[PDB]
Amino acid sequence: HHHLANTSAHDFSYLKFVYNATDTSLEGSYDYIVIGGGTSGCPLAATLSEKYKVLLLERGTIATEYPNTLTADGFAYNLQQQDDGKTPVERFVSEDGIDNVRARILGGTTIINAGVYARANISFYSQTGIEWDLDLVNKTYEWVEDAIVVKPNNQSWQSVIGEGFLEAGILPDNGFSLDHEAGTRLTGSTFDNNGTRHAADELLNKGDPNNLLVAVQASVEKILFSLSAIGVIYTDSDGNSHQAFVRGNGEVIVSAGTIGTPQLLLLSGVGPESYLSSLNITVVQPNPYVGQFVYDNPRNFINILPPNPIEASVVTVLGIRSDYYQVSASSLPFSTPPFSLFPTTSYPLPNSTFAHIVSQVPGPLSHGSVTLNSSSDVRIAPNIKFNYYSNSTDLANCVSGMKKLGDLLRTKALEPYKARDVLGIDGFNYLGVPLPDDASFETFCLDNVASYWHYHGGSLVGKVLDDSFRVMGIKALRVVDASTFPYEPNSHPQGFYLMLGRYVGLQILQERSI
Ligand SMILES: Cc1cc2nc3c(=O)[nH]c(=O)nc-3n(C[C@H](O)[C@H](O)[C@H](O)COP(=O)(O)OP(=O)(O)OC[C@H]3O[C@@H](n4cnc5c(N)ncnc54)[C@H](O)[C@@H]3O)c2cc1C
Ligand SMILES: *[C@@H]1O[C@H](CO)[C@@H](O)[C@H](O)[C@H]1NC(C)=O
Ligand SMILES: *[C@@H]1O[C@H](CO)[C@@H](O)[C@H](O)[C@H]1NC(C)=O
Ligand SMILES: *[C@@H]1O[C@H](CO)[C@@H](O)[C@H](O)[C@H]1NC(C)=O
Ligand SMILES: *[C@@H]1O[C@H](CO)[C@@H](O)[C@H](O)[C@H]1NC(C)=O
Ligand SMILES: *[C@@H]1O[C@H](CO)[C@@H](O)[C@H](O)[C@H]1NC(C)=O
Ligand SMILES: *[C@@H]1O[C@H](CO)[C@@H](O)[C@H](O)[C@H]1NC(C)=O
Ligand SMILES: C[C@H]1OCc2cc(C=O)ccc2O1
Repeated sequence: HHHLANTSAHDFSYLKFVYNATDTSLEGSYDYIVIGGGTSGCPLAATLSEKYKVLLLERGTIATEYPNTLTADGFAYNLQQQDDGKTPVERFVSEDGIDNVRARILGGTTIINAGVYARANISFYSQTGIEWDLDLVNKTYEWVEDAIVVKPNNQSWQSVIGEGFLEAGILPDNGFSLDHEAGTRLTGSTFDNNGTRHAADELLNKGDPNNLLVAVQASVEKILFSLSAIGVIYTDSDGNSHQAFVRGNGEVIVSAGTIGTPQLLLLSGVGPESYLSSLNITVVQPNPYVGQFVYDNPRNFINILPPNPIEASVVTVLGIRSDYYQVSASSLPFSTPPFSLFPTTSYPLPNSTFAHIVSQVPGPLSHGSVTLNSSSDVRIAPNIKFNYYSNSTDLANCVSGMKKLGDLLRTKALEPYKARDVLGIDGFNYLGVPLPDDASFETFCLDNVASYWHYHGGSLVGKVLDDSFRVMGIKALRVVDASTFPYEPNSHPQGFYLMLGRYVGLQILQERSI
């Protein structure tokens, strides 16, 4: 861990090659166009820019416009803030009725997220069947980690929860480790030890400033085709249209996220033939899987209200089993809810410091889809449905996770945070529904599910893409973001998708060097 980032201010040096999409002089030909300045898209664009002329198009603005994105303390503020169409948090509600958010900002979800950093479970690579260059994967993790990842300092709540996971039998003790492994560990964070957020936008500082151009408030509406992708149409904040193209052996990559990538493919006539024909969208490339296999790992939780104040913390201490991944954060109270922290706006608000104690279902096996709400306007959010707990294996895994949270609440570690010194976990004061017979745990899992925010899928490798992230049947078109896999790489996937953007950039540059 010689290589990890130090405490430092958020590096906005890259703003020297960031322009308003209102600038028509950005229109023209590039070697690469990357759609979406987010978790995968920023490192992808930085990496291609080492050798080639790159245009990165981001629909949001720069994070300096929203300073509460740049500190650990600001996390809740960005979710509390009303969505006016400009804000870094975009609010949505799945058709399941569960409140959710996605990013709208240069840096993508790494600018608004909970900062937890992990590398992929090392069994993930073989599970995919992709011929990964594993040495290069690890060099690329170090490239990300040297820029924006730290070893967290001690936080009293994270240390309580770590002792509790160990006492609850989530073994072994892995100490400090970036790796997704069974047991309890301190992992990395993209918040530094002064609370400064570091993010994917900082990876643009690794780009060649003579080769990389970024347009912000660039809403990419259509991929243009020859069958080859040739370019994009994008609109600016004033509503005017702009075109950009790729040249020679160049490519368009879609990095618009689980929601934005399938949406743009569909709008561009890449998607299921009967569905697109039903909307009178001319089919450029029939593929029955665009917007299919869309996943949201369940979050289930209790909230305890200790009788004495607890210090607020960012999540750094993870409890990992194959069937559930658990963490806890401690928070100040609030009178405005952070949107999607609880599954609906109609949720009791805490009046005192509280601990959010959570469990994540792996996979999940339940899936849904993304469909268009507008056949024309990319600023109109698509419909999304996850079908939480439609697969009974997911419900069984939540039962196991909820019993383990019961074990955690029974530990000597957590005993001092009880309101009453009674033998039972009814000694805790709860915000919302306390833990409750498999049927009671089943009801609790179904009724109180929230989003883990780790949604993925909709443009899967093996369905829409080949093992090189190419859209099947289309030249010069790739997708690189969380739309690409039907299972998590680990409990906290930002690390994997930061790595993936640069990795695929390197694979593109290698493919082309021959
Ligand atoms: C609140 C929250 C907390 C999280 N906490 C953690 C955590 O602590 N650790 C962790 O590992 N994971 C966390 N995650 C998940 C993780 O951050 C995401 O899964 C990951 O960042 C997704 O990366 P992506 O590149 O697929 O998407 P994004 O990073 O969202 O990138 C997509 C980008 O495309 C842009 N865009 C979309 N459509 C268009 C268009 N048509 N034209 C132009 N631009 C477009 C978007 O504005 C966005 O910037 C969290 C998620 C959320 C929402
Ligand atoms: C782009 O320019 C317009 C005026 O033409 C302005 O309203 C908008 O804020 C600018 N956006 C950014 C990201 O600078
Ligand atoms: C990659 O690094 C991981 C730890 O994250 C290590 O377990 C593994 O052996 C490394 N693999 C290779 C190919 O070096
Ligand atoms: C598609 O267009 C045809 C006209 O060619 C029309 O009959 C039909 O209603 C249209 N469907 C939609 C959904 O626009
Ligand atoms: C590691 O990933 C594999 C999937 O290939 C999965 O079977 C296993 O449950 C994971 N291990 C942990 C501890 O999450
Ligand atoms: C579009 O979204 C609205 C508002 O959420 C929804 O209720 C409506 O049914 C959707 N329309 C289509 C065509 O999906
Ligand atoms: C759950 O998913 C698994 C594997 O994807 C599959 O075996 C089974 O068909 C699914 N069960 C349900 C209820 O859909
Ligand atoms: C487990 C974790 O999930 C996120 C989270 C956010 C807040 C707001 O600060 C507070 C607590 C919290 O707990």
